[PDB]
Amino acid sequence: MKIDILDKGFVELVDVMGNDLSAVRAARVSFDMGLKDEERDRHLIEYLMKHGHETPFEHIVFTFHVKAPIFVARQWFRHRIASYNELSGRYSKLSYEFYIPSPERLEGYKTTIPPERVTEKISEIVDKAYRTYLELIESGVPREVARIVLPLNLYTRFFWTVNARSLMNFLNLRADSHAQWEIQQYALAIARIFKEKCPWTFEAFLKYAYKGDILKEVQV
Amino acid sequence: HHHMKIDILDKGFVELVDVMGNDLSAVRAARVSFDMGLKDEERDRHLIEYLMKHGHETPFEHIVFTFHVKAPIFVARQWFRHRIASYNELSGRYSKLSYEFYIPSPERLEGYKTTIPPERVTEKISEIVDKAYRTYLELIESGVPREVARIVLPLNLYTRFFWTVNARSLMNFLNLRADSHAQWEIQQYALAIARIFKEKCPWTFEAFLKYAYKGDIL
Amino acid sequence: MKIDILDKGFVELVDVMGNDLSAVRAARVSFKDEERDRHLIEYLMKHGHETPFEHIVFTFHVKAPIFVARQWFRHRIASYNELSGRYSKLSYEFYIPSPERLEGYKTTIPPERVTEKISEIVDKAYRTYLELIESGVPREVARIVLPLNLYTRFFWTVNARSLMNFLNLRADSHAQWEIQQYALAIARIFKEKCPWTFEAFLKYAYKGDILKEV
Amino acid sequence: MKIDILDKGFVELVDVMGNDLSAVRAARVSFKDEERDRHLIEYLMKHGHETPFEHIVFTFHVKAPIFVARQWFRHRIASYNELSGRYSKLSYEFYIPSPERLEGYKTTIPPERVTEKISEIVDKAYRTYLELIESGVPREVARIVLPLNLYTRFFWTVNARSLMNFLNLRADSHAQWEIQQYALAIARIFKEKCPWTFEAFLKYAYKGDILKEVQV
Ligand SMILES: O=c1[nH]c(=O)n([C@H]2C[C@H](O)[C@@H](COP(=O)(O)O)O2)cc1F
Ligand SMILES: O=c1[nH]c(=O)n([C@H]2C[C@H](O)[C@@H](COP(=O)(O)O)O2)cc1F
Ligand SMILES: O=c1[nH]c(=O)n([C@H]2C[C@H](O)[C@@H](COP(=O)(O)O)O2)cc1F
Ligand SMILES: O=c1[nH]c(=O)n([C@H]2C[C@H](O)[C@@H](COP(=O)(O)O)O2)cc1F
Repeated sequence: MKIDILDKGFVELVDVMGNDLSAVRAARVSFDMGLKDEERDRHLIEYLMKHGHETPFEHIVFTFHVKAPIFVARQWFRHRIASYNELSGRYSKLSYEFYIPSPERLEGYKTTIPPERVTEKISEIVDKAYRTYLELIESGVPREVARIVLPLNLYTRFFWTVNARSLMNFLNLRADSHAQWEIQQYALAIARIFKEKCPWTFEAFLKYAYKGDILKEVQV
Repeated sequence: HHHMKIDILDKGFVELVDVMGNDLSAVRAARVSFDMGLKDEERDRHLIEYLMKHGHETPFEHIVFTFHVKAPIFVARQWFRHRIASYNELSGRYSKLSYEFYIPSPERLEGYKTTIPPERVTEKISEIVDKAYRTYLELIESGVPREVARIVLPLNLYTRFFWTVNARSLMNFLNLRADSHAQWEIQQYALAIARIFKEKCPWTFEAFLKYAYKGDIL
Repeated sequence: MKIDILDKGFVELVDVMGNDLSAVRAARVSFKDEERDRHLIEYLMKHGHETPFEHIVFTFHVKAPIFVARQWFRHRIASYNELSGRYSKLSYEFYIPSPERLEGYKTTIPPERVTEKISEIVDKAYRTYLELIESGVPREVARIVLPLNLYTRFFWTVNARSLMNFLNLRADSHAQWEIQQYALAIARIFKEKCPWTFEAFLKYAYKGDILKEV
Repeated sequence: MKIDILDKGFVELVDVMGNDLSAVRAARVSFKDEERDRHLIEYLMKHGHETPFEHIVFTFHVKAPIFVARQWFRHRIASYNELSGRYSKLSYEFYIPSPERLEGYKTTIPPERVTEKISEIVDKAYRTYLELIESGVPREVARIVLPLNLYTRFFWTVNARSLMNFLNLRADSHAQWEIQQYALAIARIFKEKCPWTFEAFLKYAYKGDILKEVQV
């Protein structure tokens, strides 16, 4: 499962541990019980969600491989209850890959210049900065220092391991109109994968705990 | 990474319920920083020892385990102090607890010259435990709320819980519990955890024991 | 500031860093007068912006029964240091519920009688403990016969945001009555040190019930 | 206490709870005696008993380039609040390495030339940013053309234990030079408020190299 986001980004599911039944089992232990039947365990997940019993969902875990603009990764990395490993700018020569907003991105705003022109000015800086970047490196300048001229729309990559509860906290904040449109798109891809792996939890989440808005109108 | 079970103490156990990833999971995560991926067994295994040597612990957070543990409360209280993990435990306020208590064996006193025979100690612990539990059943039978009746049950009462923890946090756990300074009872559980860890992540475990393990019993 | 809880417990403030203004200042980095500042706090509280409150921290000294502490310690976003039963000799102090504790419940055994059976078990258990210790049994082993109502003490450092999460879960009728009592005390001290943040909490974020009543 | 770092940054102490005795009170779980207390602090540090130190907490106000903040924010056991490029118009403040930053490296061009090149692109990027803003382009979007050396500001609340882990990782020759500088400033303030913990830290637990060199 690899979903393309923006012009060169993506969200890819690397691994997963457990499913909806992992949470049912975890929660049953409190009552010294185990699993029962579909409509029973399905009903439990709904009960847990509607009453704020979040811990059982911590037993479901995902590992994603994500490609995204640094300005997006900076917001993303603010989520502390998860694990990260990202491409290093001091240890690797960075690739010429930047997020160039589509002209449609400015749709809904009165601008003095045409969207196409905006798109042009951004690319201009990008090409100029990257050119400066390579020149510095070829001149013997350390990579960790040369990359400081690169803009925030530069694409980075990282692995993200997070449990289902933290993932839902993530969705409440990023799968929402108040978050920047760009990370909203990534949150959609995360939600789609989460739905595929934990349908019962996802549904119960949208129905009883989700606090954002976009997931109620969009599909998957 | 599907199933294993080890019995601890007289009625306890550590059972592996699930696992996500393996040694290569850490290799992949670490390589991303250099914009690379997996290489060969030789180079990849070399990286794991390299990470361990210089204390690059983040890559190992991508390896996750879920255990199902049965242990006495005094052990659980020590265990639960490890904050970077997830738990769900049997509830004394919601369910009727069973007559299961950890009774130390006479050998648990080996090295300690006691006034009364060790067997005597074992017997006296069983006695108090039996009395407390009978009082518990009596209060429950008489309508006393479960959450109140259980307060008379002793610390060696067995409890059960699910524990999800990543490899990095697991190694932190072993540095502290797989050590002669930790209480013997929890050392036993730590040894079982180490056995399952070793089985699921040979390279990581081996590198851990050789370059990072701080304890003295593994 | 100290508050007695149950029959022999307590919660006392040891230290605190910051106040309502600490949250205002931290949130002001993203982008005054009492009016504008307090309005900001209600604004942050209203919209779920919890991070600014993490810059206010408390340290409590708590005395409570182990069964209460076991629930309390499940709150991971905080720091703890508790008395050790394997290193020090344990004191003869247990929580004996008052007869009023079983109020509302129709029990075959009179509430006063229930209270007595608990004290009885506690007494016998503690004697066995001392008996074992004097026989040469190490403390870490002898203490396993002691009941869950044994009192313990610990230091608790927690930020305002985490404290509010604690109040949502423990200052509620669903939580066991015993810990509800401690949560009330915790809330009282929080109110004293952070009135604006506290008022805004009850008004827009607090999910429990008892703080709206008591 | 405010220490300047790099060319336009700084580390400033906003608040602090407790001192060395706070870890002592916590470890004993009670409530003085310098000899005893200091000995205990050393004992704890020597045998890996770090929890008592979580009871000492600092709040800093930091100004640093984004590439530095991105490394800094990787420290999860702490609290942050940072200036937002989505809601605020950003100021023309960037970190321009001095020619001295590249002394010790064989470059095919004079260090001053690297300074000029970095500053030129920075200047062009900012001008575009301003033109985009004036044009009505949203801030959250207009700022994506701004380079990684843009200065940001944030409040950082962290306990002494977590602060020591930060020092271990950042106050070390392996960490990028720029964050090393911030780590030194953090250490000085820490040493100022908790002299006993700091000395015990360097003596028994500190894993980095630089702090045993440059004093305070
Ligand atoms: O929607 C937002 N999400 C987010 O995570 N930040 C955090 C990320 C970073 O630490 C700092 C600056 O963010 P930005 O420039 O994107 O506004 O605040 C800010 C926002 F406005
Ligand atoms: O010394 C380093 N410190 C650090 O915190 N990172 C993290 C920060 C970020 O999440 C990603 C890219 O860092 P950078 O481009 O500065 O190398 O890895 C990388 C290093 F090499
Ligand atoms: O080896 C130990 N491990 C541990 O986790 N504690 C913590 C657990 C509990 O929260 C409190 C009292 O522990 P105990 O009575 O087992 O000594 O301190 C204490 C020890 F001595
Ligand atoms: O209201 C509760 N609060 C709580 O923190 N637990 C946790 C504490 C402990 O880890 C385990 C057993 O709790 P208890 O026996 O008090 O029900 O579950 C359980 C409850 F029912």
